[PDB]
Amino acid sequence: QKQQSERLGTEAIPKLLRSLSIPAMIGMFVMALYNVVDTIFISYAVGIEGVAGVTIAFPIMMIMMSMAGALGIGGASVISRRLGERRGEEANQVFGNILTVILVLSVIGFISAFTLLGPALQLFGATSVTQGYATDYLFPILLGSIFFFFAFAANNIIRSEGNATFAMVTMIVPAVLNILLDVLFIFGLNMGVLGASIATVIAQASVTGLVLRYFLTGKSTLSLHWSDLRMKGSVIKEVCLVGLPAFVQQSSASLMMIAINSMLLRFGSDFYVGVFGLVQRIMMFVMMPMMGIMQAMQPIVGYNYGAKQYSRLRETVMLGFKVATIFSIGIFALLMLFPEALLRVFTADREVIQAGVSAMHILFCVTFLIGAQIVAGGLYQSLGKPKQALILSLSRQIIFLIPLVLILPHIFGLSGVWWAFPIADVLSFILTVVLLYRDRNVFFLK
Repeated sequence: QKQQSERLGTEAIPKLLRSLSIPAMIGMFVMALYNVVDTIFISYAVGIEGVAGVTIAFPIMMIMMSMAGALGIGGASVISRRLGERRGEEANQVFGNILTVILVLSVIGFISAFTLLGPALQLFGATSVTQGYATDYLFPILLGSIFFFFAFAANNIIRSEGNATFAMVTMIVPAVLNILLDVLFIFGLNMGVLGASIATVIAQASVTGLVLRYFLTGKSTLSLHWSDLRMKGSVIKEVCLVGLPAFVQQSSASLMMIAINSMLLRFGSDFYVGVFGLVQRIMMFVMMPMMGIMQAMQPIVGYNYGAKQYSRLRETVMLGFKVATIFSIGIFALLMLFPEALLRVFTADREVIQAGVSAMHILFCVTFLIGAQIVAGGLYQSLGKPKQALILSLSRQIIFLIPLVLILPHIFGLSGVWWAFPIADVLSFILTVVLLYRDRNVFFLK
């Protein structure tokens, strides 16, 4: 029991989504800019040798943020399941008792900087150039670590409460900084990668500075305490309980995309890694749309399960599906008519716009099914029962995907690239259909 500060808690619900989504949408977008407008730099004061540095580096960046993401999400879906179900101070408790595990790790990485950095970095496709570059990238970022985690903690708790707005600002603002701050070093000076990393730390510094305000200074939205508040919860088990699938879901891809990257270092030393690199930020970018609609119900479907207005969550959960679906067909469409024009950033051969878009064609007559197949994922996760999402993730990500790339590539072709995806997802979907008539309880409405 606390003071439910302004935000909402008001059940104004399908503008609770309206208003909630767009914030994510926005900075989610913005910061995706930073990529672009930053890497396009790293593709200058350095060439492509380091554009690859970055990209090898990457999944090690993700190896951390996943753990903290868990710990983040956990927080959210705890702190939502405990603000309708109004344990208003269990909240206060959690928050800090996460900051623990964080500042625990914040150091595991400060350690691992001065440790497992190189060991693992060289441990696949180490190109002497790129080696040094990705080292030069990863070192600072870990120094380093703290600002980083706390700030994904922050941005996830504060959604988990309600500030999608102050969110924006946790994004918008590295972003703006992390351009001008790059230009500062990267081109402006000449500290390239070596210096883009120490930019993107001074980024994540000058936010944390600020989230401290939206947690201490006129502590905003909700329960937030700071001298002894946290020690080491018995809740730790409650958060890892949650995040359990949450961090699976990254270490699912992340850990498998070390592979596809390091195996695409054995053929294409760099030329091809900078096009892994690229072909991502169009998936994720044109994922956002969905991603962001997701993070709206992160916590909406949060204070209403709780002990609150069950009648008004199906309203979300239905709506939530509903929207996603129109942006399912959405992305899908424009994914399949403009697959030229986006293969005009890829302008090379007339066989590059051939099997280079033979893939980008009926690879994605799945997309339109993905809407729910990923909405599903939030509403086993906002409702801290991440045991069926767990079951659900390792379906989508591994147990059906590799077994089917494997069952195709044990000779079947660069079709074992095709069928291995469009068909994988569908079972994830059909399964995710079942996962819901499994509970005529999320949607006990239609």
